[PDB]
Amino acid sequence: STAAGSLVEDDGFTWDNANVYFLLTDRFKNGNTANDHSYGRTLDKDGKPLEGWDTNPGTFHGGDFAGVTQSIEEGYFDNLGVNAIWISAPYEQTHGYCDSGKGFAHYSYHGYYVLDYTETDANFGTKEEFKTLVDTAHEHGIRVIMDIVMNHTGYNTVADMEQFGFGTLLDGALDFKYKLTDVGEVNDHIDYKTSEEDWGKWWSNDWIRSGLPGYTEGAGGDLTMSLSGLPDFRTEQTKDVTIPPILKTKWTQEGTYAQKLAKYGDKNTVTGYLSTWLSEWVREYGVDGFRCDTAKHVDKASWNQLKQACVSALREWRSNNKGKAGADWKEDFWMTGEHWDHGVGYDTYYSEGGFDSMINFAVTGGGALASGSVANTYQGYADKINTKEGFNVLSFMSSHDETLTRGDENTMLYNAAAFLLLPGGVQIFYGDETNRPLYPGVAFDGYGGSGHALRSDMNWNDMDKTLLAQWQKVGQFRNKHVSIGAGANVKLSATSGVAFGRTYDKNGVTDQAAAVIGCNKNSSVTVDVSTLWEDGSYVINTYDNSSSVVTDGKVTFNSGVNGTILMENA
Repeated sequence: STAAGSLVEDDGFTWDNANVYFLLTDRFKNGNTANDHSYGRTLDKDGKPLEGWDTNPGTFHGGDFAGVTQSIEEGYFDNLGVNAIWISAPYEQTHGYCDSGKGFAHYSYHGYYVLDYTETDANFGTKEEFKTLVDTAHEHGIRVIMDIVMNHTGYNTVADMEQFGFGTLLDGALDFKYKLTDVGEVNDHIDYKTSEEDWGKWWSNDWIRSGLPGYTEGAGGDLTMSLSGLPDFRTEQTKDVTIPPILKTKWTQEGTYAQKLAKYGDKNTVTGYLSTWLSEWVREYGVDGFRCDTAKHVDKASWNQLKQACVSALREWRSNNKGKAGADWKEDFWMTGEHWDHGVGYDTYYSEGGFDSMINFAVTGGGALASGSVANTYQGYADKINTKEGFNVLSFMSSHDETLTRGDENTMLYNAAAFLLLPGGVQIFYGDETNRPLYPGVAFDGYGGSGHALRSDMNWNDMDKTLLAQWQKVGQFRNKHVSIGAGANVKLSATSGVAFGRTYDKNGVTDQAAAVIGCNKNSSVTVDVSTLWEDGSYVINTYDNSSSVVTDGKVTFNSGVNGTILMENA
């Protein structure tokens, strides 16, 4: 089998050691200022950008594939040792905005609110720039995790419902398109009820379960609930359907309609289409994996097909593009589910769902990383995850929905080490490396809320170079050492703080690595690594490239300014 996380790829990547830079594309660099224009988003009635457009915390600041590309070209990620980029979904989002309720326009900047799995969002860019991006990413060896949604559609928005004539826009809806702030009224202009035919032009009842007229809601919680009021794809359903009415409309405003049908055909299951269209991105550009949003909320059987489709598609793409960047990769199409508050433990997502990975919430807020506990946290995870194939997690301590962890320089320094050293994958949410603050503005909204507090603009002006160094040094260390995610934890004895080792021995991966966290500064740590390393082994403390041979099991590194020691085998 080639199930994602069952070999090490030629370049040393494995989904067991995923270091996933989750970036909201809008919030990274606006690398092409023309994109801000796309679909008339940020502009007024004259086509001039609205005054606050780049500051309003839910408008598109304009971050784009090109500026992500520039970030890659700059090697920002490469300095962090990131090996997967989880972009906000690249397919064409909902053009307009929904009411954030915190008063500002929530423009879909985050890339969940799908409009068309076949097209790119012109604010992120063309397919060519996307092709360029994924080629750039694959050129850098960064896996593009596409952050797809198969659960739910985007919300309907004025700009779409204008452009595609679906649903009902009431009078003055359009003017809201020209507003950044005090836009909670916006939905009062969108009529979710009066006609099944206007909404009939949106997806279809055979495609959506929702409160929309027709569109019958799903039976109950989890696999059939409209999470956050997002309309939910009837991926449960084996019924054959057409292309959705909105996409009859869209593709006929364009010309490609007839080409597409000749590619998809008129009849499939919703899963089979969504398989088809989503796996087309895999079929066309070779996207490496999906973070499945809300995996808890649609049928694991339907999630099962999708992987096999995207498995099938990536095989095709890898057949077409032979010698393209990433045509030769071998791990099957990796799929991770955001089961909310998932711990560590083998469950049917890895079997019914065919998921390779689940997002592990137990690390949120660093509570598991407190020096009074983190010793055992690394044991509890490595035993569970790194012993069961097809079993993995993606640990995170900040996210677009949960928390954004801030405190004393030492706590950021400390949690930076204590966090990224976790077994399994880790999610570097953007700007944690930089001390990116919460946005000055409407009060905090994490813990599974809209997380706008967490999604402030990337503070490129003010990068906390010292904290950056920490996340760079630790992140590069993690990236090089697959055992950090994939290896069995051995607890180690140290003079101060906490220490551990890890071994990994599968698929020839044959890797082992250690660390010490929070050791008292500028001082000889004397940590017993005898369980990893025989006493002639050299650690290199990759925090500063200092070297200290083991002695009677101990190594005697200077703990340096931040008391963090990143102890690879030389």
